[PDB]
Amino acid sequence: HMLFQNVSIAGLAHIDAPHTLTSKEINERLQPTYDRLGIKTDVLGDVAGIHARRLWDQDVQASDAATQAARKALIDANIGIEKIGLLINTSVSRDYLEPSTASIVSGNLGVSDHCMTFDVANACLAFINGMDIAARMLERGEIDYALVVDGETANLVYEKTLERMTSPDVTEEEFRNELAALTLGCGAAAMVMARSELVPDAPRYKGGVTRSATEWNKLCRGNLDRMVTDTRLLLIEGIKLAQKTFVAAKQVLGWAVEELDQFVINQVSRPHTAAFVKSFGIDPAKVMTIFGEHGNIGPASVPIVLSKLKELGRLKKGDRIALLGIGSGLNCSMAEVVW
Amino acid sequence: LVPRGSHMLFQNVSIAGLAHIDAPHTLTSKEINERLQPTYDRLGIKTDVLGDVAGIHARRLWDQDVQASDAATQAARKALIDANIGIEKIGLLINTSVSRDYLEPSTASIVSGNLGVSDHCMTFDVANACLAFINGMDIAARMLERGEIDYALVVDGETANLVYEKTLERMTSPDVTEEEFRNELAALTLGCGAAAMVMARSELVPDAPRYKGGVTRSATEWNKLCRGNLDRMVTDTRLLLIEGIKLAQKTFVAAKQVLGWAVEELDQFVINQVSRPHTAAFVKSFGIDPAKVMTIFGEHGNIGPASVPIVLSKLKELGRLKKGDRIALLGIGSGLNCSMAEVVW
Repeated sequence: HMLFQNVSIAGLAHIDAPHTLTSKEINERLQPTYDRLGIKTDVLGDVAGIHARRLWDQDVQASDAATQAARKALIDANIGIEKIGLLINTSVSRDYLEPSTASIVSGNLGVSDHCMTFDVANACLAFINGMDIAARMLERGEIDYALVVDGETANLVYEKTLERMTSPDVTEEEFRNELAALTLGCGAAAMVMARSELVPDAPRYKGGVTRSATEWNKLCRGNLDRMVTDTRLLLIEGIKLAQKTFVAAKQVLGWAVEELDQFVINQVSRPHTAAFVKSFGIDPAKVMTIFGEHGNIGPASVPIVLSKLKELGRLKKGDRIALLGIGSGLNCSMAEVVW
Repeated sequence: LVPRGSHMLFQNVSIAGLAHIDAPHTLTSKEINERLQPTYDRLGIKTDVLGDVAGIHARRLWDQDVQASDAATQAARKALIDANIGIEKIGLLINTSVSRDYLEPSTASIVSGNLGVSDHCMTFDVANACLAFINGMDIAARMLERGEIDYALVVDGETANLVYEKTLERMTSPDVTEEEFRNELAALTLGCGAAAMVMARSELVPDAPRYKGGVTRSATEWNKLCRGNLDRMVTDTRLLLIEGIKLAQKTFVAAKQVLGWAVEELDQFVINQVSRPHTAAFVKSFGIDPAKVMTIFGEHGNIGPASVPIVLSKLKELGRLKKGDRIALLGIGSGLNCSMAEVVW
């Protein structure tokens, strides 16, 4: 109905974590347990389509990775830290329960005393929610520039999920609900959003829609050491929810699939992506994918994909870009960017 | 005569419903002190640091199996009754608690699923230590003002059971050091509780309190002062006090400019509930009459972000609030962050 008209994307950056763990290396470590429990499918490589993921140096915290992404994004926007009025952290990974990881990143950067900070959590949709929050403050004139940051760390989840499941007493069906933890990846991203009158040639964020099906909130449940997931059910219901969200997006954004130049989606696995593409009848050329080599980087995967698109020169002035997230909740958000 | 700007204050946003839940089991500072007494003896501690210095006589706890979502959900049902609306009217639900069931999904999604929100309802969590309920209120108010929703729930359930249990064990260790004992003591001032607020477009609830918003300042160079995980909170209460008050004084200069505030013109100050020295420092630093600052930490401890709406609900329930009262909401949270916002009853 009334879209955002003066919110721009002034800067955008991602960080690839530096250590590679391949699914071949994981599978060798788990072969005993694959054997002594009779499993013959390579679930990571063949079903999920995840061949590697990246991990940080030890003791990199979420705040550290978010800080590194933030600095890059500020250089991409060509602004100093003193112009930032809002810093929102959207990661699943968090240094503490308190304070917010946002305050830590904000302190590492040296934001001013006018800078407002807080964290948003919402599984793989939180970056888009963070963008939407920021847009609302930009539009109203509360701030000129915002940082939305997201660092994800899966190092501990790998150490405990693995070392767990390689021990003498390891059972099953457990296995199928925990191997999903072995699809997770490390990475970070950041974006600088701004009032359009400050950065007139920049991409524009128009906003979007959200629909929910919170009857299914038990399906995917993650802490520091463990993620237990029902992958089948998440997929199917996720897609039904997305179809409903797409009817809303038609109503508020004038969306039809044939007019969108890119779909930037949260990156989960080959079956999640194929089912999305097949259901909606989307040309797969419009859907870049990174999970083969990075796994599932949660809410950072959206901006990481967009930033990769930008750095490869795939995005042209006037491109209509759909940002979308299907996340645990279940929740679905779809938003537009005009490049 | 001279037209001024709104200073970015919210327009046409109201408070339609408000409620709190008190946790059921009382844990007295007398009981805690009896358990800490051999450690006190060994460290030479001769004063009642909980009851006499902090001013906390008791706090409440839930049962061990109560999650943040369960408590929030009970507060939310009460707030919806107070607003006289069904869950179907809610277009936004924000959970603001420090305590959380999981890292994902959001605790707001659990609450929402418990209450049966519709498929139009947007949900997510906000985390910002003791300021987050106000941050949630602001976020919802921006949506309400813009006309995107009619009603929002801001909810907050706090559970301190685990922190109590594990702190008391570490604090009674024969090998605990003075510095660790001092660093962890503040965790024994925490309390359990929950709150929830229904916010609405003012045209739907014409006689309801109005929420104006206000101003925020930060000092994120002090982000190490109070750090907490699921079973441990470490706090430098001396610099939190000093640097908190310094941040508050700065935020209050901004409030004078945007809200027109003067201490003499506010009917109540609703502050996050920390301890007697923090409250005495705040009141003396600003010259506030103590009668206008209701305190619940004496019997409930520090309930984090829920403290602000719990105090507001308890003022409401006591009949301390009258139409036209100018209520200052002031939060100084770990970070450091400070917000000062106005409600006109």
